[PDB]
Amino acid sequence: KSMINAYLDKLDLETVRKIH
Repeated sequence: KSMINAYLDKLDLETVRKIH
């Protein structure tokens, strides 16, 4: 988890939680 950890953090936080 060098490059993959940081990529998926912002992918899921913004798909299902951008406004709320």
